[PDB]
Amino acid sequence: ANEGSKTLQRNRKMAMGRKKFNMDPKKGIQFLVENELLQNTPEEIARFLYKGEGLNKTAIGDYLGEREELNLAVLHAFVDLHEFTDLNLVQALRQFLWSFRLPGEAQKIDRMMEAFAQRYCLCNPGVFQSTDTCYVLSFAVIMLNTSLHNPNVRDKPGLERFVAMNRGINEGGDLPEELLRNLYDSIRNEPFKIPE
Repeated sequence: ANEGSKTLQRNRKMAMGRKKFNMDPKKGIQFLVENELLQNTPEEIARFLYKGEGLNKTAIGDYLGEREELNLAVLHAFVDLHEFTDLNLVQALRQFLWSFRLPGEAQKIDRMMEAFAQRYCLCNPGVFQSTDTCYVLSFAVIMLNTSLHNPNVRDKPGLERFVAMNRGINEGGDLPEELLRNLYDSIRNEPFKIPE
């Protein structure tokens, strides 16, 4: 009756909500929330982003990286959706970066990678003694990926160099070379793939 008719309109409005989001994230979410298609909670918005169905990955990245209190709360709920226990850093990063595309702005990326590092360290408490180590190492992996796989960059970091640039970041000590090698191999053999 009404329910069937209601479900139809809801589904189409949902689709519209998705198109609106892809144009302007905050507007999409507001349309969805106001039409009771989505609860306006950090957890439920994050789940929506995590599922990602019909969502432009650049848009998701844009939303998650905003300064606003809710966007920050969504970002933390979003990374909390990820279970990184016993994944190595590259595997964890790979999964995290599949669900969005990084925003251009430095401040936005910062908040996103900081949320990632906190979650990874929480999921793997023995591994790092600080989120700083995780953060910096995550960007070393991202740079190595880019360094390796961008034509413009003309001398590839070899394993020896990679190990070298990361000295001292493990609370004044180094990372186990074996860890650095695993990361290096992981990235060389399966490079990060831009999200589709």
